[PDB]
Amino acid sequence: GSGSEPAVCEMCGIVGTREAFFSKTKRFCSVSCSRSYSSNSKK
Ligand SMILES: [Zn+2]
Repeated sequence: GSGSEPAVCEMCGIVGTREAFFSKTKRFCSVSCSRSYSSNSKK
């Protein structure tokens, strides 16, 4: 977590830089992907 760590989306797969991905969790490119992976799946 310094320069621009990559955060891959478990839902869509899209990968980006922490400062570009959802700061909330960072695991998903969007909050929807969070409520979706949670309300539609489990890990
Ligand atoms: Zn996504």
